[PDB]
Amino acid sequence: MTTPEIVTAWAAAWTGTNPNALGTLFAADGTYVDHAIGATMTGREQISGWKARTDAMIENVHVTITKAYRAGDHVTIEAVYGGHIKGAPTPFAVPMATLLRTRGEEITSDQDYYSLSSVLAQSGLPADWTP
Amino acid sequence: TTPEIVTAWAAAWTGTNPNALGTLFAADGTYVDHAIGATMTGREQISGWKARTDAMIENVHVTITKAYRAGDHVTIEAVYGGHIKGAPTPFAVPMATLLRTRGEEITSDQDYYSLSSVLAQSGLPADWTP
Ligand SMILES: [Cl-]
Ligand SMILES: [Cl-]
Ligand SMILES: [Cl-]
Ligand SMILES: [Cl-]
Ligand SMILES: [Cl-]
Ligand SMILES: [Cl-]
Ligand SMILES: [Cl-]
Repeated sequence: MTTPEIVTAWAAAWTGTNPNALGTLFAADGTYVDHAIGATMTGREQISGWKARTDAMIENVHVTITKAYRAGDHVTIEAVYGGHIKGAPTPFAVPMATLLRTRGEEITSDQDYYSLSSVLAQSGLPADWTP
Repeated sequence: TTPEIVTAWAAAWTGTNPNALGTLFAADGTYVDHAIGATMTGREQISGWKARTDAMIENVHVTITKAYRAGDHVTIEAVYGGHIKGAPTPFAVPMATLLRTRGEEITSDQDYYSLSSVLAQSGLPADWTP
């Protein structure tokens, strides 16, 4: 029912145009893993850099919260991730599952899962497409 | 502490009995595999998804890394492994499974994992389909 503020902040950081708004949420040794793409970042500079890299490749990145729920230091997010890969025929929107581990307000771990096949198919890109 | 429903779900996926998976679900329960894009509703179809998976993949096994419950919601961090029949090599990948429960029954299961990692580990092309 009630969405944790950290979830709202995470979505706003991904939907905005400010890489540091994402990185600042993370611990100094915090990790970020995108399992769909297979990218791994550690620390705020690299994590803010992942928002920057994503924006460089994808226009109009936006993340909306479907629902979220906390169990102790763990937060689960069901979201929709959308955008338009620059140069691709069409945009995409897919469900995503994000698992956070937190310490107070700080994020120590973020894992993102979503269907890369669905992203590419919606986008009109080949199934084996790479940037 | 891992919920018993999580242990049961892993044992169903790791075993050789399709009905052990389906019996865990409500009559109108849903199962979505986002990596492959498959949707099933009801125990017969859900059991059938275990059968279909086993027909395509040898030694399917699911191990629990950690799991947690928030109300009627359970999150599972697991490792999903097996060997796609005919592929050069086996695979093992992390998976995130989101359950919605009612008592012991599962009303919704969503599975997420990297299909690109599955295929790459397996020695299959990136645009490989059955
Ligand atoms: Cl909730
Ligand atoms: Cl909810
Ligand atoms: Cl994924
Ligand atoms: Cl834990
Ligand atoms: Cl826990
Ligand atoms: Cl997925
Ligand atoms: Cl995927």
